[PDB]
Amino acid sequence: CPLMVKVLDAVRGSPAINVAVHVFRKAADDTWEPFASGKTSESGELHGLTTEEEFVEGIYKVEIDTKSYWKALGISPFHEHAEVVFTANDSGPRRYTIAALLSPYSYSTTAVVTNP
Amino acid sequence: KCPLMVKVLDAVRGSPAINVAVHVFRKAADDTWEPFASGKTSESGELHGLTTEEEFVEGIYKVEIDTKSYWKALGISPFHEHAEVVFTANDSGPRRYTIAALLSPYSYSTTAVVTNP
Ligand SMILES: COc1ccccc1CO/N=C/c1ccc(C(=O)O)cc1
Ligand SMILES: COc1ccccc1CO/N=C\c1ccc(C(=O)O)cc1
Repeated sequence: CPLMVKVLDAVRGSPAINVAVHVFRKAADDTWEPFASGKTSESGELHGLTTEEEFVEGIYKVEIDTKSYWKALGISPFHEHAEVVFTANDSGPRRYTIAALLSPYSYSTTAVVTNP
Repeated sequence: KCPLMVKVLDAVRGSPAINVAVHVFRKAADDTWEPFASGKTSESGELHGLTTEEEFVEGIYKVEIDTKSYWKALGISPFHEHAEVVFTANDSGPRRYTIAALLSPYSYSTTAVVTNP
């Protein structure tokens, strides 16, 4: 599993459950092509997005649909979504975890890039 | 100018992030991202004067902060291409917006401070 997404809720102190996540890969004409998607689990995680074979070097965007998460909770949000855009690089470690910490008017994201 | 301000900080050096390029886009009727304004952060890490209250109408706006180029100029190969901030503005009338971003090579944070003039 070369790409995992983990989402936490800074208001409730919990995993962010049932958050839609869409991954795109940038195409040669500079548009964003759909690549993978899912909803976070009860642990706030989304696994199984891609395989080592398909996750080749390139520019990827992970959109986390934060507005619909906050709206379901009755909390006014600022952002439409959180976007995380990065280049995948074969010279580095083999596993990418995109972690995001969500608040109604703020988010933080970090990448944890590791080698099993 | 006051309707839209961007402030960028460097969490490695404990300093403003100076000379950072910022591009603002606005979603058009055809759902594409139309250029709206751009600039660079000052020596205080701040970018003022991007727009006016008249020009900054209701819409969906995207503030791209070109963090990758900032880090490369300091010798660091960072994770992210940019920090993007996408939001609906002025849906309940004009507001002032400060978009603050705190940068590290493999992480960023962003917060919005929204005031009613
Ligand atoms: C301040 O932390 C930030 C800031 C920005 C983005 C992410 C984080 C935290 O990442 N969390 C990781 C994590 C993993 C498992 C559990 C668990 O076992 O419940 C809890 C937490
Ligand atoms: C933990 O703080 C975060 C987290 C995310 C994004 C921004 C910040 C800080 O910016 N906020 C306020 C601020 C204002 C002026 C200065 C100054 O130039 O002295 C420094 C800080």
